[PDB]
Amino acid sequence: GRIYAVGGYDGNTHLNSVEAYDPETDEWSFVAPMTTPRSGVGVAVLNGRIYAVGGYDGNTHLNSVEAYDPETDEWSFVAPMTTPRSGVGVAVLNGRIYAVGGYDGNTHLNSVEAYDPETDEWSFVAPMTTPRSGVGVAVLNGRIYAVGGYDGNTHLNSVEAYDPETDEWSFVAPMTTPRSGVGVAVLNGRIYAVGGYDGNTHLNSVEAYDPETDEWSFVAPMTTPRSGVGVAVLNGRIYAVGGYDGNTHLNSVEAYDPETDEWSFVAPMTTPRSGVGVAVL
Repeated sequence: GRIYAVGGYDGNTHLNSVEAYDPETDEWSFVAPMTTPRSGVGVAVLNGRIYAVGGYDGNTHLNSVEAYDPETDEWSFVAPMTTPRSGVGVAVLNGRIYAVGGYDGNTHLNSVEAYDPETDEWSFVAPMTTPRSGVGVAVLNGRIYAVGGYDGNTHLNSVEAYDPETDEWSFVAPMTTPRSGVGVAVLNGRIYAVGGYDGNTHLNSVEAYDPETDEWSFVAPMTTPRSGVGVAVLNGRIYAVGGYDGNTHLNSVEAYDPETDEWSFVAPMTTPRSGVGVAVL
């Protein structure tokens, strides 16, 4: 019932600090920091633990992975991925964590690795067609969606969906606007693509995907443009956390109500964070 903002970049330093948001009180507080600073980190929740996957520590693109236990307020390393990835998208489906795309320091990646917490092992699955760093990933009705990103040459509006029964990626309908550094969340049967960068502009626009019609539509924009934004869903609202508006790394946080189609500000974090990972536990 809390939102965790993990790592990121405050405009001067890559962060290992972590803050947690309580909606009952509308306040952020620090929890235990990670061992390794990570911006462009992917964050997933599985079986009562938060996983911080990859990222960039200011000198190295990371293949290491840390797990947070809220009962002990402790981070521990688990098995590393084979390939280092910053700007990686992370999703959980059927008891596995998927690390999707990213950048390894030399190459934008279309490879995908899956983590089994019981064996503490990563293994490769089918790669996507298009390489994507700064990709947003979400899970809806048994599929993983890889949304937008940057392939090394172009900012992408294409979207691919992964079916674990067939181990295959397939394109679905593209967004209207290309977005890298996009935040993606699932709420009430729709995927929301929040913010990002289209190659010329940092975005405050938001598009919603309905898988029944295979169509994207614009919804209300946020007040502040945000690329490198973290997005999470809690108690029926979507939270857009931090990011970069084109001039400033942000500690502000906006919440979206789909019934009113409105964004409103909530309490800001203490530390500005772009390239931040966000998850709900």
